[PDB]
Amino acid sequence: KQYIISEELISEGKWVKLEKTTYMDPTGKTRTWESVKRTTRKEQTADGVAVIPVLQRTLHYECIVLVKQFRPPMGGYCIEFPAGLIDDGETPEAAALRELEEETGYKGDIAECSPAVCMDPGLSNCTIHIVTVTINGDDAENARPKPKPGDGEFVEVISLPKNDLLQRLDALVAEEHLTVDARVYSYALALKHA
Amino acid sequence: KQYIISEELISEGKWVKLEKTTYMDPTGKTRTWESVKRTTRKQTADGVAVIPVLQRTLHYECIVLVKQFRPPMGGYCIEFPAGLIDDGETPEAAALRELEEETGYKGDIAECSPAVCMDPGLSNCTIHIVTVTINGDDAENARPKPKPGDGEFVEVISLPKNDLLQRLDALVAEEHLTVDARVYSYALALKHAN
Ligand SMILES: CNC(=O)c1cnc(C)s1
Ligand SMILES: [Cl-]
Ligand SMILES: [Mg+2]
Ligand SMILES: [Mg+2]
Ligand SMILES: [Mg+2]
Ligand SMILES: [Mg+2]
Repeated sequence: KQYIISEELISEGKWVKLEKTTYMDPTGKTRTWESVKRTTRKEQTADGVAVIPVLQRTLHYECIVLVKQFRPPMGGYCIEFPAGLIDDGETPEAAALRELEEETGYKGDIAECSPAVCMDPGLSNCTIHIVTVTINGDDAENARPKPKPGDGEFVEVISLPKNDLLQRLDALVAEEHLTVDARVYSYALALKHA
Repeated sequence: KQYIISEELISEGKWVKLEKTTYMDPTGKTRTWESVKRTTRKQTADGVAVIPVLQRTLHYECIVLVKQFRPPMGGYCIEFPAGLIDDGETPEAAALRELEEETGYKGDIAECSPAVCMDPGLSNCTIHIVTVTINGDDAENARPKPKPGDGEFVEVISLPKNDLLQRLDALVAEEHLTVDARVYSYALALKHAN
Protein backbone atom coordinates (compact mmCIF):
# COMPACT_ATOMS: atom_id res chain seq x y z
CA LYS A 1 0.00 0.00 0.00
CA GLN A 2 2.61 2.56 1.11
CA TYR A 3 5.57 3.90 -0.77
CA ILE A 4 8.01 6.72 -1.15
CA ILE A 5 7.01 9.62 -3.46
CA SER A 6 10.10 11.83 -3.07
CA GLU A 7 13.24 12.36 -0.96
CA GLU A 8 14.36 16.02 -0.70
CA LEU A 9 17.80 16.74 0.76
CA ILE A 10 17.61 19.14 3.73
CA SER A 11 21.27 19.10 4.93
CA GLU A 12 24.27 16.94 3.97
CA GLY A 13 27.37 16.57 6.14
CA LYS A 14 30.41 14.42 5.39
CA TRP A 15 28.92 11.39 7.21
CA VAL A 16 25.18 12.01 7.76
CA LYS A 17 22.38 13.73 5.88
CA LEU A 18 18.82 14.80 6.74
CA GLU A 19 15.98 14.32 4.18
CA LYS A 20 12.33 15.41 3.88
CA THR A 21 10.57 12.23 2.87
CA THR A 22 7.26 12.33 1.08
CA TYR A 23 5.24 9.14 1.05
CA MET A 24 1.79 7.74 0.29
CA ASP A 25 -0.22 6.56 3.31
CA PRO A 26 -2.62 3.60 3.06
CA THR A 27 -5.79 5.86 2.97
CA GLY A 28 -4.27 7.28 -0.29
CA LYS A 29 -3.09 10.54 1.34
CA THR A 30 0.34 12.18 0.87
CA ARG A 31 2.38 12.65 4.16
CA THR A 32 5.92 13.67 5.16
CA TRP A 33 8.62 12.43 7.50
CA GLU A 34 12.09 13.60 8.51
CA SER A 35 14.69 10.94 7.62
CA VAL A 36 18.31 10.40 8.57
CA LYS A 37 20.69 8.61 6.27
CA ARG A 38 24.44 7.98 6.13
CA THR A 39 26.41 9.37 3.16
CA THR A 40 28.82 6.40 3.15
CA ARG A 41 26.62 3.54 1.82
CA LYS A 42 27.63 2.48 -1.69
CA GLU A 43 26.84 -1.10 -2.85
CA GLN A 44 27.01 -2.64 0.68
CA THR A 45 24.01 -4.74 1.64
CA ALA A 46 24.03 -2.71 4.87
CA ASP A 47 25.86 0.20 6.42
CA GLY A 48 27.61 -1.82 9.06
CA VAL A 49 28.13 -4.99 11.02
CA ALA A 50 27.80 -5.75 14.72
CA VAL A 51 29.51 -8.88 15.95
CA ILE A 52 28.16 -11.24 18.61
CA PRO A 53 31.45 -12.79 19.72
CA VAL A 54 31.16 -15.98 21.77
CA LEU A 55 34.43 -16.62 23.50
CA GLN A 56 34.84 -20.39 24.12
CA ARG A 57 37.59 -21.87 26.28
CA THR A 58 38.04 -25.25 27.86
CA LEU A 59 36.88 -25.33 31.49
CA HIS A 60 35.42 -21.80 31.21
CA TYR A 61 31.89 -20.64 30.93
CA GLU A 62 31.26 -19.03 27.47
CA CYS A 63 31.70 -15.27 27.44
CA ILE A 64 30.17 -12.56 25.27
CA VAL A 65 32.86 -10.13 24.21
CA LEU A 66 31.78 -6.47 24.41
CA VAL A 67 33.46 -3.13 23.90
CA LYS A 68 33.29 0.16 25.77
CA GLN A 69 34.03 3.44 23.97
CA PHE A 70 33.28 7.08 24.06
CA ARG A 71 30.43 7.95 21.71
CA PRO A 72 30.26 11.62 20.81
CA PRO A 73 26.48 11.52 19.91
CA MET A 74 25.72 10.22 23.36
CA GLY A 75 28.26 12.47 25.17
CA GLY A 76 29.50 9.49 27.19
CA TYR A 77 30.70 5.88 27.29
CA CYS A 78 28.67 3.03 25.80
CA ILE A 79 28.89 -0.73 26.06
CA GLU A 80 28.23 -2.39 22.67
CA PHE A 81 28.84 -5.43 20.48
CA PRO A 82 32.03 -4.86 18.48
CA ALA A 83 30.92 -3.09 15.26
CA GLY A 84 31.93 -0.97 12.33
CA LEU A 85 30.94 0.09 8.88
CA ILE A 86 31.43 -2.27 5.93
CA ASP A 87 34.21 -1.06 3.60
CA ASP A 88 33.39 -0.78 -0.12
CA GLY A 89 33.58 -4.25 -1.71
CA GLU A 90 33.94 -5.97 1.63
CA THR A 91 31.58 -8.82 2.59
CA PRO A 92 29.63 -8.51 5.90
CA GLU A 93 31.52 -11.60 7.22
CA ALA A 94 34.91 -10.18 6.38
CA ALA A 95 33.89 -6.81 7.92
CA ALA A 96 32.82 -8.63 11.10
CA LEU A 97 35.97 -10.62 11.50
CA ARG A 98 38.08 -7.59 10.69
CA GLU A 99 36.28 -5.26 13.09
CA LEU A 100 36.35 -7.91 15.84
CA GLU A 101 40.12 -8.23 15.48
CA GLU A 102 40.68 -4.42 15.32
CA GLU A 103 38.51 -3.65 18.34
CA THR A 104 39.31 -6.70 20.52
CA GLY A 105 42.38 -8.47 19.21
CA TYR A 106 40.50 -11.72 18.83
CA LYS A 107 40.50 -13.84 15.72
CA GLY A 108 37.07 -15.35 15.38
CA ASP A 109 35.35 -18.00 13.23
CA ILE A 110 32.13 -17.17 11.43
CA ALA A 111 28.99 -18.94 12.82
CA GLU A 112 26.07 -17.11 11.21
CA CYS A 113 25.19 -13.90 9.46
CA SER A 114 21.83 -12.17 9.60
CA PRO A 115 20.05 -10.43 6.79
CA ALA A 116 20.26 -6.66 6.91
CA VAL A 117 18.39 -5.44 10.04
CA CYS A 118 17.31 -1.86 10.83
CA MET A 119 18.90 0.21 13.52
CA ASP A 120 16.14 2.75 14.32
CA PRO A 121 13.67 2.64 11.46
CA GLY A 122 11.38 5.51 12.57
CA LEU A 123 14.45 7.79 12.39
CA SER A 124 17.03 6.46 9.93
CA ASN A 125 17.59 4.05 7.03
CA CYS A 126 20.63 2.62 8.81
CA THR A 127 21.09 -1.12 8.64
CA ILE A 128 23.55 -3.74 9.83
CA HIS A 129 24.28 -7.42 9.51
CA ILE A 130 24.48 -9.07 12.91
CA VAL A 131 27.31 -11.62 12.62
CA THR A 132 27.71 -14.36 15.23
CA VAL A 133 31.31 -15.44 15.56
CA THR A 134 32.93 -17.99 17.88
CA ILE A 135 36.36 -17.30 19.31
CA ASN A 136 38.51 -20.33 20.17
CA GLY A 137 40.14 -18.90 23.27
CA ASP A 138 42.32 -22.04 23.60
CA ASP A 139 44.10 -21.14 20.34
CA ALA A 140 47.46 -19.38 20.86
CA GLU A 141 46.32 -16.64 18.42
CA ASN A 142 43.77 -15.60 21.04
CA ALA A 143 45.90 -15.92 24.19
CA ARG A 144 47.38 -12.43 24.12
CA PRO A 145 44.69 -10.46 22.19
CA LYS A 146 45.94 -6.89 21.47
CA PRO A 147 43.24 -4.49 20.06
CA LYS A 148 44.56 -2.80 16.81
CA PRO A 149 42.58 0.43 16.86
CA GLY A 150 42.57 2.58 13.68
CA ASP A 151 43.01 6.35 13.84
CA GLY A 152 40.76 7.93 16.51
CA GLU A 153 39.50 4.50 17.77
CA PHE A 154 39.87 4.01 21.52
CA VAL A 155 38.22 0.83 22.70
CA GLU A 156 38.17 -1.20 25.97
CA VAL A 157 37.24 -4.89 25.89
CA ILE A 158 34.80 -6.33 28.40
CA SER A 159 34.11 -10.06 28.38
CA LEU A 160 31.11 -11.19 30.41
CA PRO A 161 29.76 -14.66 31.03
CA LYS A 162 26.86 -15.56 28.88
CA ASN A 163 25.14 -17.37 31.74
CA ASP A 164 24.95 -14.11 33.83
CA LEU A 165 25.05 -11.44 31.15
CA LEU A 166 22.12 -9.24 32.17
CA GLN A 167 23.15 -9.08 35.84
CA ARG A 168 26.75 -8.32 34.89
CA LEU A 169 25.62 -5.47 32.66
CA ASP A 170 23.37 -4.21 35.49
CA ALA A 171 26.36 -4.29 37.84
CA LEU A 172 28.45 -2.23 35.39
CA VAL A 173 25.63 0.35 34.91
CA ALA A 174 25.26 0.52 38.74
CA GLU A 175 29.03 1.38 39.14
CA GLU A 176 29.69 4.15 36.54
CA HIS A 177 27.94 6.55 34.14
CA LEU A 178 27.61 4.38 31.06
CA THR A 179 24.87 3.34 28.65
CA VAL A 180 24.33 -0.18 27.45
CA ASP A 181 23.35 -0.59 23.84
CA ALA A 182 19.84 -1.67 23.08
CA ARG A 183 20.93 -4.72 21.04
CA VAL A 184 23.24 -5.92 23.82
CA TYR A 185 20.44 -5.43 26.33
CA SER A 186 17.95 -7.22 24.13
CA TYR A 187 20.32 -10.16 23.71
CA ALA A 188 20.94 -10.27 27.49
CA LEU A 189 17.19 -10.15 28.22
CA ALA A 190 16.46 -13.09 25.87
CA LEU A 191 19.30 -15.12 27.58
CA LYS A 192 17.38 -14.52 30.84
CA HIS A 193 13.98 -15.25 29.32
CA ALA A 194 15.11 -18.55 27.76
CA LYS B 1 39.39 10.96 29.74
CA GLN B 2 36.95 11.83 26.87
CA TYR B 3 34.23 14.49 26.90
CA ILE B 4 32.22 16.94 24.85
CA ILE B 5 33.69 20.41 24.37
CA SER B 6 30.93 21.99 22.23
CA GLU B 7 28.01 21.25 19.97
CA GLU B 8 27.26 23.27 16.86
CA LEU B 9 23.80 23.17 15.30
CA ILE B 10 24.01 22.22 11.60
CA SER B 11 20.27 21.85 10.89
CA GLU B 12 17.04 21.50 12.88
CA GLY B 13 13.76 20.08 11.64
CA LYS B 14 10.51 19.66 13.50
CA TRP B 15 11.49 16.20 14.77
CA VAL B 16 15.29 15.71 14.18
CA LYS B 17 18.41 17.83 14.19
CA LEU B 18 21.98 17.38 13.03
CA GLU B 19 24.89 18.67 15.10
CA LYS B 20 28.64 18.88 14.76
CA THR B 21 30.06 17.70 18.05
CA THR B 22 33.53 18.72 19.18
CA TYR B 23 35.19 16.39 21.73
CA MET B 24 38.46 15.61 23.38
CA ASP B 25 40.06 12.35 22.33
CA PRO B 26 42.00 10.42 25.00
CA THR B 27 45.39 11.70 23.72
CA GLY B 28 44.38 15.36 24.26
CA LYS B 29 43.60 15.91 20.52
CA THR B 30 40.37 17.71 19.69
CA ARG B 31 38.09 15.94 17.15
CA THR B 32 34.67 16.39 15.55
CA TRP B 33 31.70 14.05 15.04
CA GLU B 34 28.38 14.41 13.12
CA SER B 35 25.59 13.64 15.53
CA VAL B 36 21.83 13.28 15.23
CA LYS B 37 19.39 14.14 17.98
CA ARG B 38 15.64 14.20 18.31
CA THR B 39 14.04 17.57 19.07
CA THR B 40 11.30 15.92 21.19
CA ARG B 41 13.06 14.80 24.42
CA LYS B 42 12.24 16.51 27.82
CA GLN B 43 12.09 12.10 30.02
CA THR B 44 14.30 9.12 31.10
CA ALA B 45 14.73 8.29 27.37
CA ASP B 46 13.20 9.28 23.99
CA GLY B 47 11.02 6.17 23.70
CA VAL B 48 9.99 2.73 24.88
CA ALA B 49 10.05 -0.59 23.12
CA VAL B 50 7.90 -3.36 24.46
CA ILE B 51 8.76 -7.04 24.49
CA PRO B 52 5.18 -8.48 24.71
CA VAL B 53 5.00 -12.09 25.75
CA LEU B 54 1.53 -13.41 24.83
CA GLN B 55 0.69 -16.25 27.19
CA ARG B 56 -2.24 -18.53 26.34
CA THR B 57 -2.76 -21.83 28.02
CA LEU B 58 -2.27 -24.90 25.79
CA HIS B 59 -0.53 -22.73 23.16
CA TYR B 60 3.03 -21.77 22.54
CA GLU B 61 4.14 -18.58 24.14
CA CYS B 62 4.31 -15.84 21.46
CA ILE B 63 6.14 -12.60 21.11
CA VAL B 64 3.87 -9.95 19.70
CA LEU B 65 5.48 -7.80 16.94
CA VAL B 66 4.27 -5.10 14.62
CA LYS B 67 4.72 -4.44 10.97
CA GLN B 68 4.53 -0.89 9.59
CA PHE B 69 5.76 1.20 6.70
CA ARG B 70 8.80 3.18 7.73
CA PRO B 71 9.50 6.23 5.60
CA PRO B 72 13.20 6.42 6.46
CA MET B 73 13.58 2.83 5.39
CA GLY B 74 11.45 3.11 2.21
CA GLY B 75 9.72 -0.09 3.25
CA TYR B 76 8.02 -2.25 5.81
CA CYS B 77 9.73 -3.30 9.03
CA ILE B 78 9.03 -5.81 11.74
CA GLU B 79 9.54 -4.35 15.21
CA PHE B 80 8.70 -4.58 18.89
CA PRO B 81 5.74 -2.30 19.62
CA ALA B 82 7.17 1.08 20.46
CA GLY B 83 6.75 4.79 20.64
CA LEU B 84 8.05 7.98 22.14
CA ILE B 85 7.34 8.66 25.81
CA ASP B 86 4.85 11.57 26.39
CA ASP B 87 5.99 14.58 28.56
CA GLY B 88 5.36 13.53 32.20
CA GLU B 89 4.72 9.86 31.32
CA THR B 90 6.63 7.06 33.04
CA PRO B 91 8.35 4.39 30.81
CA GLU B 92 6.04 1.66 32.23
CA ALA B 93 2.94 3.68 31.37
CA ALA B 94 4.21 4.57 27.91
CA ALA B 95 4.83 0.86 27.37
CA LEU B 96 1.37 -0.27 28.33
CA ARG B 97 -0.11 2.57 26.37
CA GLU B 98 1.83 1.94 23.18
CA LEU B 99 1.21 -1.78 23.41
CA GLU B 100 -2.51 -1.14 23.62
CA GLU B 101 -2.57 1.43 20.82
CA GLU B 102 -0.48 -0.65 18.44
CA THR B 103 -1.74 -4.16 19.24
CA GLY B 104 -4.96 -3.79 21.28
CA TYR B 105 -3.45 -6.03 23.98
CA LYS B 106 -3.53 -5.11 27.68
CA GLY B 107 -0.51 -6.34 29.50
CA ASP B 108 1.25 -6.36 32.83
CA ILE B 109 4.78 -5.05 33.43
CA ALA B 110 7.36 -7.72 34.13
CA GLU B 111 10.55 -5.63 34.12
CA CYS B 112 12.00 -2.34 32.76
CA SER B 113 15.48 -1.68 31.50
CA PRO B 114 17.55 1.42 32.15
CA ALA B 115 17.79 3.83 29.22
CA VAL B 116 19.70 1.98 26.45
CA CYS B 117 21.10 3.50 23.25
CA MET B 118 19.74 2.92 19.79
CA ASP B 119 22.66 3.73 17.51
CA PRO B 120 25.27 5.54 19.63
CA GLY B 121 27.71 6.12 16.72
CA LEU B 122 25.04 8.15 15.02
CA SER B 123 22.54 9.50 17.55
CA ASN B 124 21.75 10.16 21.12
CA CYS B 125 18.49 8.24 20.86
CA THR B 126 17.59 6.05 23.80
CA ILE B 127 14.71 3.85 24.88
CA HIS B 128 13.59 1.74 27.80
CA ILE B 129 12.98 -1.90 26.86
CA VAL B 130 9.94 -3.00 28.85
CA THR B 131 9.11 -6.67 29.14
CA VAL B 132 5.35 -7.15 29.45
CA THR B 133 3.31 -10.30 29.78
CA ILE B 134 -0.13 -10.56 28.15
CA ASN B 135 -2.72 -12.91 29.61
CA GLY B 136 -4.20 -14.01 26.38
CA ASP B 137 -6.93 -16.02 28.18
CA ASP B 138 -8.41 -12.88 29.90
CA ALA B 139 -11.56 -11.44 28.43
CA GLU B 140 -10.04 -8.02 27.66
CA ASN B 141 -7.46 -9.70 25.31
CA ALA B 142 -10.07 -11.88 23.59
CA ARG B 143 -10.66 -9.46 20.69
CA PRO B 144 -7.83 -6.96 21.09
CA LYS B 145 -8.78 -3.41 19.90
CA PRO B 146 -5.71 -1.63 18.23
CA LYS B 147 -6.17 2.15 18.75
CA PRO B 148 -3.97 3.97 16.15
CA GLY B 149 -3.17 7.68 16.49
CA ASP B 150 -3.44 9.94 13.40
CA GLY B 151 -1.40 8.47 10.52
CA GLU B 152 -0.35 5.23 12.28
CA PHE B 153 -0.98 2.05 10.26
CA VAL B 154 0.16 -1.05 12.12
CA GLU B 155 -0.26 -4.81 11.47
CA VAL B 156 0.19 -7.20 14.37
CA ILE B 157 2.32 -10.35 13.94
CA SER B 158 2.50 -12.88 16.74
CA LEU B 159 5.28 -15.38 16.57
CA PRO B 160 6.15 -18.35 18.73
CA LYS B 161 8.92 -17.50 21.17
CA ASN B 162 10.47 -21.02 20.86
CA ASP B 163 11.12 -20.69 17.08
CA LEU B 164 11.37 -16.87 16.81
CA LEU B 165 14.57 -16.60 14.80
CA GLN B 166 13.54 -19.17 12.14
CA ARG B 167 10.09 -17.54 11.86
CA LEU B 168 11.64 -14.11 11.33
CA ASP B 169 14.08 -15.39 8.66
CA ALA B 170 11.06 -16.95 6.94
CA LEU B 171 9.23 -13.64 6.84
CA VAL B 172 12.29 -11.91 5.42
CA ALA B 173 12.68 -14.59 2.71
CA GLU B 174 9.04 -14.59 1.57
CA GLU B 175 7.77 -11.05 2.34
CA HIS B 176 10.78 -8.64 1.67
CA LEU B 177 10.53 -6.96 5.07
CA THR B 178 13.37 -5.64 7.31
CA VAL B 179 13.54 -7.01 10.82
CA ASP B 180 14.53 -4.69 13.59
CA ALA B 181 17.98 -5.15 15.11
CA ARG B 182 16.71 -5.39 18.68
CA VAL B 183 14.08 -8.00 17.61
CA TYR B 184 16.73 -9.96 15.75
CA SER B 185 19.16 -9.78 18.70
CA TYR B 186 16.52 -11.08 21.10
CA ALA B 187 15.68 -13.89 18.67
CA LEU B 188 19.32 -14.84 18.34
CA ALA B 189 19.90 -15.06 22.05
CA LEU B 190 16.80 -17.29 22.48
CA LYS B 191 18.61 -19.75 20.14
CA HIS B 192 22.06 -19.20 21.67
CA ALA B 193 20.89 -19.71 25.31
CA ASN B 194 22.25 -22.71 27.25
C1 LIG C 1 34.81 9.55 12.10
N1 LIG C 1 34.16 10.88 12.07
C2 LIG C 1 32.78 11.21 11.98
O1 LIG C 1 32.50 12.40 11.97
C3 LIG C 1 31.65 10.26 11.90
C4 LIG C 1 31.63 8.90 11.68
N2 LIG C 1 30.34 8.34 11.71
C5 LIG C 1 29.44 9.29 11.93
C6 LIG C 1 27.99 9.07 12.01
S1 LIG C 1 30.04 10.87 12.12
CL1 LIG D 1 8.72 -12.83 30.68
MG1 LIG E 1 33.35 0.24 16.00
MG1 LIG F 1 36.08 -0.15 14.18
MG1 LIG G 1 5.19 2.99 17.27
MG1 LIG H 1 1.57 4.27 18.96
